[PDB]
Amino acid sequence: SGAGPEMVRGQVFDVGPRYTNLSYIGEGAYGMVCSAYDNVNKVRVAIKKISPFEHQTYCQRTLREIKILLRFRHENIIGINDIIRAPTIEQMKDVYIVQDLMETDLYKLLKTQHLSNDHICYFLYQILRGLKYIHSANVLHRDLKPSNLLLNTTCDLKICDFGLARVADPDHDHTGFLTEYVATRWYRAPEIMLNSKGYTKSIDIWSVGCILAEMLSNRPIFPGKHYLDQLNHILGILGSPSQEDLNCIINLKARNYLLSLPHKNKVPWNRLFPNADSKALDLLDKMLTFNPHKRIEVEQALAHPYLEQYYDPSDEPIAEAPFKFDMELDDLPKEKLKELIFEETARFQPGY
Ligand SMILES: CC[C@H](C)Cc1nnc2cc(-c3ccnc(Nc4ccnn4C)n3)ccn12
Repeated sequence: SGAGPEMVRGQVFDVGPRYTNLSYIGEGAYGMVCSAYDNVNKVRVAIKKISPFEHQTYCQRTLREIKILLRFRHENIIGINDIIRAPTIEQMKDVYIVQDLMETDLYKLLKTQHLSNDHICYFLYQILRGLKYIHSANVLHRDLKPSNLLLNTTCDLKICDFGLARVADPDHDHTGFLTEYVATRWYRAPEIMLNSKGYTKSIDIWSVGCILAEMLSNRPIFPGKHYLDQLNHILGILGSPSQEDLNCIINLKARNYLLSLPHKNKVPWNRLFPNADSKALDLLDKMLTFNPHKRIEVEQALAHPYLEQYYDPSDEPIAEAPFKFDMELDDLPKEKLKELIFEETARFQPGY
């Protein structure tokens, strides 16, 4: 057994001596997740190494995920057990977020399993149960997809990866102030392309719609081959937008773009999903609604007939202290965000 830090696929995981036996789970552009063993609590954990400090955007995404998840406690949202980083800011090159280990994710499960309607129904209920809490906190997740839905054999489901999440205080108009090119391509609402700085939390409902379609068929519904291809896939099934929906698009340049497209008819849902529950296809239609204002909201989605076996507002917590603009003060130099990340994580340090 080496004395130095363990290393997974070339990435040092300086998490010893409490956390050992690291195993690769997955990775992103500036981070890697491994499973590990907590020798102090005698439990299996997942550890998310983030290395963001060279770029302001990565620092913003690290700070947000930490601040939001530390302030969240909900059965359908992954919690933070512990955060590891260096004792001084000059030494801190990485941050390690420790979470309870989940057995798999929905992306992996769908590679090997055709889900029963009951499993689809229960997974969908739980996604929306957690989303209800998220939206009640004035948070947008902005990256819901199968690989961010964690699953246990008991069918417990937890949403993870809040790196793309952010607060939008509804006392302020965020139109024109939101980041473009959010979400993962196949799961992007049309307005992320057509209203790239002025979308709302209804993009999360669009993503959930895409996830439901994927549970129904084990394949992505809108597998765009590149950024501009994505809208074409969406319209290829929804059909060309109605004049009404078109005339709701405030960005003239985007409206003219849509007028310039050849007309596509709508593909009926039961043609794509001929074996699906009719109730499930109705909720899918409401979630994959082109117009973001007519698109169903999370509470109405929970109240939909498809989910009536589970819908229970008395057992569906919401945020007791919804987030406000103080959680949005991060348009700052990456050197200053590094200080804020150091301060948010000090509560896990010896001393403090
Ligand atoms: C580098 C960031 C990455 C791309 C996205 C991301 N961000 N936060 C998380 C948290 C987990 C996680 C947590 C707990 N348990 C498992 N378990 C699991 C999932 C699949 N297999 N296994 C064993 N994962 C996973 C991914 N995550």
